[PDB]
Amino acid sequence: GFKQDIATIRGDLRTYAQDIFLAFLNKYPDERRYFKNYVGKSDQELKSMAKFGDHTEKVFNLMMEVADRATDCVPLASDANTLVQMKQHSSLTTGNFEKLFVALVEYMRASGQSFDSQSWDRFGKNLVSALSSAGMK
Amino acid sequence: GFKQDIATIRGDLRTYAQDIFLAFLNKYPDERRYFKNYVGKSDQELKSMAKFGDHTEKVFNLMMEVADRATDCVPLASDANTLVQMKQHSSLTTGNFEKLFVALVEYMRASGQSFDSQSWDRFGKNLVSALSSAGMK
Ligand code: HEM
Ligand code: HEM
Ligand SMILES: Oc1ccc(I)cc1
Ligand SMILES: Oc1ccc(I)cc1
Repeated sequence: GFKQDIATIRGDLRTYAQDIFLAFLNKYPDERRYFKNYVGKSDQELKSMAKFGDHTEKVFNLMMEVADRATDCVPLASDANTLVQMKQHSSLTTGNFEKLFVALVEYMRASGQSFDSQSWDRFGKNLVSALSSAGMK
Repeated sequence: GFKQDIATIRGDLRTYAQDIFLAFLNKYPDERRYFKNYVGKSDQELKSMAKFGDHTEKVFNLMMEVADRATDCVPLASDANTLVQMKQHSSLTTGNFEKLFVALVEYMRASGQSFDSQSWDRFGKNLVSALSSAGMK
């Protein structure tokens, strides 16, 4: 289930993080406008950029912590507040997060691993609801 | 064949019981709802809970007794009845049992080991038939 999925991702985090983030960017190419220097590059080009791996790993490090601190796929209010208040997230709306979790869930469903994709969908929705409660537009 | 598979499983009953049960919960995550104590725990956390190892082994011990008492993968009517009348199974249907056997068969096929998976599938089918006759919804 969900808790074991956290351990699974953590066991091979950089690989999962890059693959999920690439799934997100490829499904939603216009989301690249939030990032510098990602446009005009193939998956393999991005994976060789030193910033790409390091930053995607940091995102998913924190995403896994938020998932881990959750109860029944409900994140902590303080974790949601952190995500809203981060300067790097100042221009974002909940829709950006919805798209990320659509891509993540689709990746899990298409994978050869036994992810509890429904729980990740629930977590994504609960996170969006928490982001809204915390004041994200 | 089937008789040897019983010997293989019995030889390391705790490991097989835990592995097959987790394969079941992973393939059918909604089934975890029946095990309120296992909700939101990692596989490793589960393995450290006395009742997880104890009760899972006891489940598979009984499964092996039913298996061994069968003739050509046809279980005894009395064994089917035991499973239906158990208080712990009061809210279950034959669908819960088919799911378990689907996961068990997939586990066997995915292992490198020479399980008689076809026989286990047939045993599952025959047991489900016997459960319905014994009154299971
Ligand atoms: C639960 C989901 C998310 C988590 C846990 C998260 C977390 C983080 C973290 C920890 C960083 C710092 C990375 C670093 O400095 O190396 C970061 C940066 C950033 N994030 Fe988020 N983030 C999430 C979702 C999103 C989404 C959906 C977007 C936009 C579609 C986004 C846009 C950005 C941007 C533009 C930066 C700074 C630029 C960059 O790192 O390349 N984040 N995020
Ligand atoms: C042939 C298949 C099965 C056998 C032989 C079997 C046998 C057993 C046994 C011996 C116990 C008592 C364990 C103990 O208290 O130590 C038990 C309990 C229980 N079983 Fe079944 N079972 C089977 C299938 C299922 C299925 C498919 C479900 C539903 C997903 C289920 C749900 C439960 C629950 C909720 C308990 C109570 C918790 C526990 O004491 O383990 N069982 N079963
Ligand atoms: O650097 C990154 C990578 C992925 C995400 I989602 C946000 C920022
Ligand atoms: O305690 C348990 C474990 C596995 C099963 I299947 C039923 C009850």
